[PDB]
Amino acid sequence: YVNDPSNYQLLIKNLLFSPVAFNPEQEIVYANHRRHSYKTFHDRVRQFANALTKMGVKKGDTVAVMDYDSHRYLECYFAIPMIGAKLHMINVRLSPEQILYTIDHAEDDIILIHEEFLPILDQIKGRIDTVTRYVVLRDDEECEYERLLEQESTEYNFPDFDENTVATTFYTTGTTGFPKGVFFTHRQLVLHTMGILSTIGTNASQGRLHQGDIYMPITPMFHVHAWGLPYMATMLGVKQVYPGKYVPDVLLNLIEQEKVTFSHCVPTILHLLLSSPKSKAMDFSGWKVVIGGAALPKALCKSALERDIDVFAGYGMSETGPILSIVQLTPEQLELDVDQQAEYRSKTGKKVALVEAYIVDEDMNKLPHDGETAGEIVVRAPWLTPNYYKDNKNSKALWRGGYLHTGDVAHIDDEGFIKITDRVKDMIKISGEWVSSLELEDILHQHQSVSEVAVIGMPHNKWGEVPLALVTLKEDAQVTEKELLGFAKDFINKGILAREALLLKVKIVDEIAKTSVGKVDKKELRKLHL
Amino acid sequence: YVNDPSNYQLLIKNLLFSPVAFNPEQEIVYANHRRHSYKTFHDRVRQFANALTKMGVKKGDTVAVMDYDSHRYLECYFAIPMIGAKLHMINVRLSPEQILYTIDHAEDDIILIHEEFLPILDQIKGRIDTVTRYVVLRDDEECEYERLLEQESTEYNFPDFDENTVATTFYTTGTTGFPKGVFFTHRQLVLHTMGILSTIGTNASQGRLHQGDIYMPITPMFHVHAWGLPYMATMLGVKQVYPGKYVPDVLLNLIEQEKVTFSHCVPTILHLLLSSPKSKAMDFSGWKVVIGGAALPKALCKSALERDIDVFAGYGMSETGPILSIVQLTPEQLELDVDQQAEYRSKTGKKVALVEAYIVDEDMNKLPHDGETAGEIVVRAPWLTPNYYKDNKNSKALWRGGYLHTGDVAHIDDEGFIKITDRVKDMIKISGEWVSSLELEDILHQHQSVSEVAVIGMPHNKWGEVPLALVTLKEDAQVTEKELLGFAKDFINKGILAREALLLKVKIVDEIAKTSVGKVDKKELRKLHL
Amino acid sequence: YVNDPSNYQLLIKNLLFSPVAFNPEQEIVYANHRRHSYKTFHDRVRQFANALTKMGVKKGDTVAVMDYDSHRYLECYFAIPMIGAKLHMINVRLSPEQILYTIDHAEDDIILIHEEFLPILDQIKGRIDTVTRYVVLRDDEECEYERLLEQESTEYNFPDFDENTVATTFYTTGTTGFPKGVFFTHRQLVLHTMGILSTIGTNASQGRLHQGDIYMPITPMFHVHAWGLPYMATMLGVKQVYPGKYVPDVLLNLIEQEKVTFSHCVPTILHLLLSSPKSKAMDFSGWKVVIGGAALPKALCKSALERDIDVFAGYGMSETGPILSIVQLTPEQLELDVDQQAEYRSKTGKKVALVEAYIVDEDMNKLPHDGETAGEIVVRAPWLTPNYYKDNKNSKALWRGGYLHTGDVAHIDDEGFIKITDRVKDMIKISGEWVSSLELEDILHQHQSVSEVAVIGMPHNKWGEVPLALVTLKEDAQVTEKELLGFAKDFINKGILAREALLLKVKIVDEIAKTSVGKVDKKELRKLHL
Ligand SMILES: CCCCCCCCCC(=O)OP(=O)(O)OC[C@H]1O[C@@H](n2cnc3c(N)ncnc32)[C@H](O)[C@@H]1O
Ligand SMILES: CCCCCCCCCC(=O)OP(=O)(O)OC[C@H]1O[C@@H](n2cnc3c(N)ncnc32)[C@H](O)[C@@H]1O
Ligand SMILES: [C][C][C][C][C][C][C][C][C]/C([O])=O/P([O])(=O)O[C][C]1O[C](N2[C]=NC3=C2N=[C]N=C3[N])[C]([O])[C]1[O]
Ligand SMILES: [Mg+2]
Ligand SMILES: [Mg+2]
Ligand SMILES: [Mg+2]
Repeated sequence: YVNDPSNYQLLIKNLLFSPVAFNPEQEIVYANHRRHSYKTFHDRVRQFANALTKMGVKKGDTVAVMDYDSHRYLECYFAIPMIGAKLHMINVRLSPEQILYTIDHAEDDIILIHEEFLPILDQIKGRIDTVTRYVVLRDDEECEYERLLEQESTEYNFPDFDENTVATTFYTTGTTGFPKGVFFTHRQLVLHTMGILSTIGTNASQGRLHQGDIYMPITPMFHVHAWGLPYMATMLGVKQVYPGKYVPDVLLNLIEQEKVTFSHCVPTILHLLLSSPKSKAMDFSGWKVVIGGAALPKALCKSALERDIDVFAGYGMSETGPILSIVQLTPEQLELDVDQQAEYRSKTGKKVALVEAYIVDEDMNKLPHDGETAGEIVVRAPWLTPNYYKDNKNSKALWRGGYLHTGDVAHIDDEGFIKITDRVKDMIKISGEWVSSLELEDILHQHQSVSEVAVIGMPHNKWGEVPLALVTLKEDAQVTEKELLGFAKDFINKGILAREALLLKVKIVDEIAKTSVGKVDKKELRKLHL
Repeated sequence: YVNDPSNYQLLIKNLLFSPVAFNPEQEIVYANHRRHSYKTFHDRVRQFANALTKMGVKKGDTVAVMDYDSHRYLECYFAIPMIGAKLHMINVRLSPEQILYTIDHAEDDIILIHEEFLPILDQIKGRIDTVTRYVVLRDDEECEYERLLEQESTEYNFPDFDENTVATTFYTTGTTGFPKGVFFTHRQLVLHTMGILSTIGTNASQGRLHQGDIYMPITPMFHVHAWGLPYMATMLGVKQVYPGKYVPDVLLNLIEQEKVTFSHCVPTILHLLLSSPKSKAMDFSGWKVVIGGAALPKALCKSALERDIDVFAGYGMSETGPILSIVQLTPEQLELDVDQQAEYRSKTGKKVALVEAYIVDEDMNKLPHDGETAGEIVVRAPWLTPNYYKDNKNSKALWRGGYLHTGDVAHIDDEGFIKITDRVKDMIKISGEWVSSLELEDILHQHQSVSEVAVIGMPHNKWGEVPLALVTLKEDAQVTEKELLGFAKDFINKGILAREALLLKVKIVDEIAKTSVGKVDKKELRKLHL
Repeated sequence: YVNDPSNYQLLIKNLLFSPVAFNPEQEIVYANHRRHSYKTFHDRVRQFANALTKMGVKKGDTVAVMDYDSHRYLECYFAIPMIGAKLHMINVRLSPEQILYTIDHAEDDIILIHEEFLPILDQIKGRIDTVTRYVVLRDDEECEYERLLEQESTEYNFPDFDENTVATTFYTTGTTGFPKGVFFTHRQLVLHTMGILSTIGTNASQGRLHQGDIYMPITPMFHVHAWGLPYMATMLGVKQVYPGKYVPDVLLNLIEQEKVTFSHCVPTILHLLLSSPKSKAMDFSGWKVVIGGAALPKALCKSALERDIDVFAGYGMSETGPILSIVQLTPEQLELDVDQQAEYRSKTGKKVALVEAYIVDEDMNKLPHDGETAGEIVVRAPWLTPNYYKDNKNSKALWRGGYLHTGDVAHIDDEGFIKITDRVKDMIKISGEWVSSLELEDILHQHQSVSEVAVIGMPHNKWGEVPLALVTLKEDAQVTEKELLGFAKDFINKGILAREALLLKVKIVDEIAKTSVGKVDKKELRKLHL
């Protein structure tokens, strides 16, 4: 590489060795297994770089990781990109066939796999044929990664290369039939860290990530760089606690004993943490959690606020860095009551620094920013994937019209708060009046004996589409279609006709098909009804 | 320009239209003359862009500004770069000959000059011959800039171009004989804003610039983008107060009545503000000021702290963005007494995010980071000027060894605090024991009747250099050389011989030569002694 | 495209419109469904080109075909490449998951699928998301392809483009875990036709494909361009008979009534044809069949020769055009008895024109051409795939050492006859004496009650590998391990020890795992034993 010293390159090694703050005695904690200082963390990063160089990993190679949230994962976030290699984060929650597909598609040279994921590997090990070495990670002294690090020196000269070198890659499930690989460069990750650290932390009092915080991720580190927050916490030089495999009791004990103040997780994990018996006696006053990946229920947000938790929502996807918007409350909004604060904190959020967010129709006409007009979110940001890896048509559809298409339908109010209604694929085309399936699912989710609602929508001769609803019920507490229709009626707002009782046609279904991740697979549900 | 939508360009228009926060009703205040909202600010930026397009200003053209800190200056920080033109900030405090040299060297097409600077223009107007139009700025309704803006619409489509397009340029005096022009691109300014906003604001409690702050610059806006802070305040959407021509009473009244919480100025301006009679009855508890451009005296810092001012130091130069290091205090350091806090806050500061700072010798050997070992600061950062404009040899000397040479001699302690001792050109070469002139000047500055000290140093046969000192005295309170030598003796530490009484050879001088900026011109002083 | 008229491009349109011979009244026969002349064939090719242009198919697009051997398939061999599009031949015998993987990987825009394959499509239709239109092919008047052709004119101006434009693509199963896509350009297909037509046809009397022949493929047209023979037959302007879905009675009736003289099929199809009851009364004197895809048994060749069939073997793979070698007999060899002629005709064959064939070791040392020294066949030819589509490491392994690695172990005698022993992956590493698994399988296949033999080989402490054998037996005619060992003993030649009775360790297995194609999947068999 022709390195011009005056031509600065935005590299992850600048995130590590030129941080906002660096305390060499600040601790990196891996649950109850390991503790070491930031100086030891840098030494281990250099040792891992030396080991990767010894293992034959060159610039441009792909190193795959199948591990829980640990210090090893963080050492992989830095070391693997910082030597010019591509870090492939494998979603361990995918099916073994999907994991095999991602491994073959990315063509990983080295796989760092935790010993608990060995049963997954054994199902697909014979069909990989592209990985030259497997390193088995363990939470004890017999870890192969630790032994590899021990043989290496703590000195390494990390190279200078183009900031557009691909640093991380991972595959999102979506609805494409096969996982789609998105990739991010060193420049994109550095800009993501800078922009979000300029967005949060510069807030007045609420929702700050600052140098005095103690960081504990509860979002898997294979899930879009764990929302890019491990890089941010390292850049701030804060104390980082890594819980490993998620157990609610272990998570709560780590929060209590390590004085964790900043965390991030999906709403289900927050619900599990708040519903745990031992969380009742815990002090949550100093704990801040940001909820992303799914819509934060207002009831869950209110319950968290009643525990003095600074809970606020965020939004992003695998293609977008991920962070696109974070809920930031003005001091006037912080003076509101608990219900209004829960309403504001459950929003999709205001767009973060350097992000252009618009809601558009099918023709990309940039719908007006009212609190009721819903359209597809299209974004421009410094940390968007340019395309899907080794894909053309899906890549073209992703960036149609010069904007990245999120596939999410939302309305943005006058003050800039986004509120996601549902997905684009879930739109119910009742003539010209498109309605969201999620609002009807939420309406039906308040029934006396309802368990799960999944509104599909199937073609209709007159209205084009009518919202067919699937409802699962409590055991032995059977509810008929007519009772559900009566309950759904008389609610606020409706489509085209009265309260849509003639179109809802609810059907009781034994089970709802779900993807490997856990979201409802409406594509499979359409097979059973149309 | 071939604009690839997925290839994001770091542009100032993204700073303006994609901020961290944007309150359309937030006010931009120009002292007691004008107030308007952020929406009006954006409308005026677009109107100014339209006017510049009408005036024939194309991409690559240079527009010069000779104005005080005003809303017009901010509208120039955005509009002029955001249309692809180069913003030339003219140092109005330079001599008219130097200003003429800078205007001719930069080849400005349009000059926006305040009516108070017209006497300066009239001395050099006949020798410019390169400016096609002069726009006279006034603080009333007869301002030509306001009339030009009034004729234009509030709609403009700002172009997309390479992020490496030069956005701002200005000339530093230095010691080169002629002013040297440094320039910064859109990418460099955006990265400066992002990095410093990640550095300050993410601090725990002390020295924060956050979205709830009220911003008032007391650093001239032609001085290295006013330290880049107007961009940062606009990016945060905070209330901005612009004082115009600096008057201590006006500044204090603006601080009191506009509830200013964040400011920045040179130490002399802070001393003037604290020494003003009306500052005694003012409440300074909520006011944060960062002191740059010169070393902050410990006594001044202590006096500011005794007024409950969150005062801390920063460091930079025209070539470096400018911000390279800012004093950030850990919570342990905030618990110290007033004297220790003043000692820590008066440091040069810890290097800011994405900045590599090293102290090196004449051979660039990266001296160890002890609290006593002094060397020249060499820096790498995303916001450094690549060279001097239309210069080769000085540009080569600036980036010698692959690092930007600051010309400042400093020691960096173990925890990362930089402490500038003096300039490289001011080094006294007493054999192998180089000593700083500023420490001797400070020692002699505590005399009973001393007024100003300027240690030069002239060649010596035995020791190579010996610290010749020039001392100015109080009127009619004459002090001889021997008395000054006796006072300077018996102080802590010395060079090569006892207390350097045989080498100091103090001489009483009527006046000390100073540059147009106001700093001591030791080059002229050398003419009178060697 | 910058078409220089003097710079001739080797295009398939030159194969069609500049043939060796062109009789406009020569017939193209699709079994008992359709008959039309060569003039009608050209008109239908131009109509199909017009329809594809109307359907939005541009140069570089991929059109997939799921059809039996028909006139429609041939019209696809010409029309789709001749307009600059890529013809994707889908192996309809693969599993639906593999077919879906190939469709997604190739990113087909249009799929021409026979109505009999609609059940396969319905299993994977929801997960394709990349195909814009499906054309359903039928053997009657309601065929969508025929209706599309009827709407178009018979005039088309086929473009001139680079001869290196990719014309055809298809996916081979192999042992890579996922199907690997190979592709061939217009130049490669034209050169394949020219070279093989120079190889066969220029033979003196035996094994000729000449202008007086009548052609009927019994090799699927998705299997490596049906061995490139449809192009050759079209280039010769011979009468072509296409049987559609393979039925032995239909095939024999077509051979008898259409006077078919040249055919090609796998050995299993030839065995089925010869074992059919109605083949006994048929006259096979004028019928020539070339057997490829698998080793031709000597017994089957002798049985075919006893029916006066000019049967000879050929060799190739999906990566190599496919044709690499064809059995061509000298007039002296044609005078030999039936047994010697069967021995010669069952060979892998002599390398065809413009093909470099070598047998090499693991270090690529070009083993000598003796009739006993076995090594891996590595080839250079004008019609080899340069790499696997969207693959790097498998592509690198394919062309390791500057030669295409066939993966087949063979010995080449002094006169140039190749004889494949087994695959490279099937090599038994008994110390330095590697032995072929297929020879042991053939030895054990002569047992009194044996049905299927699959020698795997599992690691051994002393000899590295020992030939573990799996044997399936006739129903209720159980045979023990010791009896099989006794039968296998006393045969000609052996490895390292006596007759390898101490290492064979035969095990009786209920069933042998097989791939979707039908070959033995020794990778799955290794899972059950090591
Ligand atoms: C938020 C933090 C703001 C602090 C940045 C201040 C930048 C000031 C740039 C400036 O004055 O530039 P010039 O080229 O005119 O002068 C550069 C020289 O000024 C001296 N300097 C600057 N800051 C200093 C501190 N904090 N202490 C001691 N000396 C300082 C240096 O000689 C520099 O080379
Ligand atoms: C006019 C002459 C026509 C003969 C060409 C036949 C080409 C068949 C291509 C094929 O079957 O390809 P695949 O990738 O599916 O399989 C390739 C592997 O098949 C085995 N093979 C092919 N021909 C063989 C003969 N004649 N004898 C023994 N084995 C054969 C090889 O393992 C090959 O790698
Ligand atoms: C700090 C801040 C943080 C936040 C961020 C988060 C991110 C996440 C990502 C994910 O999850 O991804 P994927 O897997 O691809 O997915 C995507 C999707 O999801 C959803 N979401 C998200 N987020 C949210 C949602 N919803 C609602 N709400 C919210 N917040 C959508 O659909 C997308 O697309
Ligand atoms: Mg996604
Ligand atoms: Mg300077
Ligand atoms: Mg093959």
